[PDB]
Amino acid sequence: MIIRKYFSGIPTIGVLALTTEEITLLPIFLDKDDVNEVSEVLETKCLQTNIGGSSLVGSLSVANKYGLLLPKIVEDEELDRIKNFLKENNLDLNVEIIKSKNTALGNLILTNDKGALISPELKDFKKDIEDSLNVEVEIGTIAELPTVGSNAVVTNKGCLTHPLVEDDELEFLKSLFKVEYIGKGTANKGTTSVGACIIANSKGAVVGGDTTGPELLIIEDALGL
Repeated sequence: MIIRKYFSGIPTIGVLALTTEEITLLPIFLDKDDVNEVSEVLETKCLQTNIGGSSLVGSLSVANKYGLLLPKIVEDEELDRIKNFLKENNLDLNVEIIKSKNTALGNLILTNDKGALISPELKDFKKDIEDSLNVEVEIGTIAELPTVGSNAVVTNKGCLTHPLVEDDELEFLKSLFKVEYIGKGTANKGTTSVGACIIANSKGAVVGGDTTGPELLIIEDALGL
């Protein structure tokens, strides 16, 4: 259920990609073998696209079963490409441009299909985020850091956080995301921003290639994989 990958040599999987239970967004530079390997382990429909001209799809965007959030820099051709892919797959999402000055939506938001956590920097966008993602949204941090999407991985089944999350915050996250599995750890040989290193859903995960055996064990347990 879990594979280790580099994307054209880059171990920071979560900056470059995002997934839901149904779709995965990937950088255009990946070859077809890498795309097929990701599609098989996550059991998703994969779209290769830029966002804002960029391959940093996981840092710039967020999605769940209900909604897809894009930054204000998304380009018309990119929006067209994404909506065409959704239409082709009969996927009806709330596609929403979050017009924040900070365009790193994927770094600032952490969501599954049951709850979402957002950086306090995005407080004035809370209603837009709630209406698109169609889940309970709360404002907060992870291990004192406002880049909650960079510092945790969440799926419908489990959640992995930054290693310095305290038990009271772990209980809050477990409740917010309505998951039965949760844990804390590193990826890519000690990186604490585990959301930058891993994409996952309830069916599988892609973890950055430098992730060690002990780390993989903790990731498996935290995500229920």
